[PDB]
Amino acid sequence: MKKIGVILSGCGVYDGSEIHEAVLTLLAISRSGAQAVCFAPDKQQVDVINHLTGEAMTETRNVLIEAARITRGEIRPLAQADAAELDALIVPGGFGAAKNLSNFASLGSECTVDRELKALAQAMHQAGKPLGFMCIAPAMLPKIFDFPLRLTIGTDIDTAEVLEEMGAEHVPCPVDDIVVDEDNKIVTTPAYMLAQNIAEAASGIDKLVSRVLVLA
Amino acid sequence: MKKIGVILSGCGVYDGSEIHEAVLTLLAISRSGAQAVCFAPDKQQVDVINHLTGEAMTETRNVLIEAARITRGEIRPLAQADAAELDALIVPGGFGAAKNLSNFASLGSECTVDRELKALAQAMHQAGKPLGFMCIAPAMLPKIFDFPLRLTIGTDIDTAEVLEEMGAEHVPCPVDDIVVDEDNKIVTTPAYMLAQNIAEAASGIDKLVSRVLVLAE
Repeated sequence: MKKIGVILSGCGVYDGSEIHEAVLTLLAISRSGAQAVCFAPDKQQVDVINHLTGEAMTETRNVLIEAARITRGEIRPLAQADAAELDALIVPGGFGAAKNLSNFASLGSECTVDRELKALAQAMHQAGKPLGFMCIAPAMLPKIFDFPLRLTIGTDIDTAEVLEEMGAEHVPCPVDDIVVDEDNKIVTTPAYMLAQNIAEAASGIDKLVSRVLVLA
Repeated sequence: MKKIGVILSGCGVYDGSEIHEAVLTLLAISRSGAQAVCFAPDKQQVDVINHLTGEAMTETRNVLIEAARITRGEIRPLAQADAAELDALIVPGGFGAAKNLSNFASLGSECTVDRELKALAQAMHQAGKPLGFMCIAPAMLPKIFDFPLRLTIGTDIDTAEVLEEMGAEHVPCPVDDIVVDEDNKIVTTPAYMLAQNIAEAASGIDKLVSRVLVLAE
């Protein structure tokens, strides 16, 4: 039974993990007979967004407490993740990826990544285990790995430019396909960077999870 | 495309809509070539639960603002739902169904259902449009319709008895099947009342969505 670590960043596209992407990732893992082992950093969200209006709210929420809603409570602090107990790592998207897992949303090419996440992904890569990042999550890759990688965030020219400025080789990719850095076993897919509906998002995520499991 | 109204009650199993059930419902609607039209009542949730610990929190949240998370902002107040603009209605589960869409959680067989939801369900049924309820959501049916209905919440002995006490014909049903009251076009399935994992929940939910869509066609 393969164990796939799934890293969340809250519960909702604007301040945490993209709910559809996280649930579709869990569905693909389950359908394939693998076990999803979910984590999230135990810290306060950088903000709380009203998803009906798009505006910031005057309240505070904890990343892990909120991410527990997506997993029905089956989640642990990211501090408890151990690369030796996992076969693959997948990071769904959502703005939380650029706000809580890193500060890419505010720093761009000068951002930094959550230290527990960075250490975990580096340990996974040193053991030859596959990583899967989607939507805006791939933007952290050039800050986790100090070596070039072929990746994709879809087709957005400005975002693509920022990734190239960070040293990555951006590869344009439609919503129903993936980009793989074969030598480093890193799989990326655009998901909601381009998906026009949930079925579209699911086609790319299903392909990403499948490739990650094969690599595992 | 058929317009399928999806009613949400918050964002999370313990104090709103079951997130996997709501997303799997949207996935099946979208994959089947139909259009999801989402709503939630604009009112404060009865409670806020820390899903890591299961403990009640000392904060308050709005059902609609939280349900907007599941729908990427694509949702309206339940007051704006118009039966004439919809072809079918589906209510995902989660404890929010028993707390925000009704007070089944605290009143059981003496509960009442959100007035807007009841009215919208009655209007759809009067027009011969199908309804789909899953998990604990079918517990509201005896309080929406004043005639016996064939439905299921799975196999829970206690809950089944409460439904029979409310006048329903409770039909034991596994996670991968559905129960349909054919004369009234009502489709129910257990989802997380029994699912052990998300693939199991998806199996029953896809069957319910497919039957609702056939009934709407």
